Amino acid sequence: SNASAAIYNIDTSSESPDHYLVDHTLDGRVLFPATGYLSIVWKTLARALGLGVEQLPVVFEDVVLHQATILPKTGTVSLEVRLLEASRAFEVSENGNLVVSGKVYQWDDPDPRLFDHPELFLAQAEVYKELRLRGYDYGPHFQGILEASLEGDSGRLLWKDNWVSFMDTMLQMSILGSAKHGLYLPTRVTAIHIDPATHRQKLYTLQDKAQVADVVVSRWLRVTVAGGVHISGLHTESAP
Repeated sequence: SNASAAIYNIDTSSESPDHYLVDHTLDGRVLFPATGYLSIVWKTLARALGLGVEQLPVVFEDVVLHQATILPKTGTVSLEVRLLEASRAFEVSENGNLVVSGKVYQWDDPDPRLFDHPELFLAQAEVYKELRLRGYDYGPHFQGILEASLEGDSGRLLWKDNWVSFMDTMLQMSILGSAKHGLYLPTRVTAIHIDPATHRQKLYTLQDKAQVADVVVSRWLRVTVAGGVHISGLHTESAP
């Protein structure tokens, strides 16, 4: 089988292009987001195919997050992505330790219907007050929920050409309508489908020139859907 690999050096200090990750700090620890792993794996697959990420509709299956990755406040940590073609597998490691595994492959015939649904709101500040009370201290670059219903099953997400923070605000919504008390971190995701062509068509502009997308959470189907992203079967565990 063919194999491919790429190494991403993550620096969060004040002059780094990845300084925005300091706004993903949970109970005082800077944690690399689960959706940051999705992003670097997707980039590695595009790089292996000679495509841009926006040209690559993609499926993830059976994503398992084996441990959290703390980020350093100075210097760098290096995350390595390896892909194996025949099995469609990927692995992410850090200093030889396995961090994430699963399957990833191009979505050969995307179905735009996956991103549609049949057809009392909290403002942004109250949303992040609610998340703060539940234990999540997101800073401004991760405050992408612009409004959400009191039940947490619909809302609007900001789009800033950043797939990491956009998909993280989809996980934030799922947490919003939860009966769980306290801080919970992802441990696995059954499937993720991304179609950038649909994403571009789902975006719309508010009066303030902000590009946004509608988000819904289905308790019945165990899915969260926004723009061109469909997340199925999220599971989480308690953290201190």
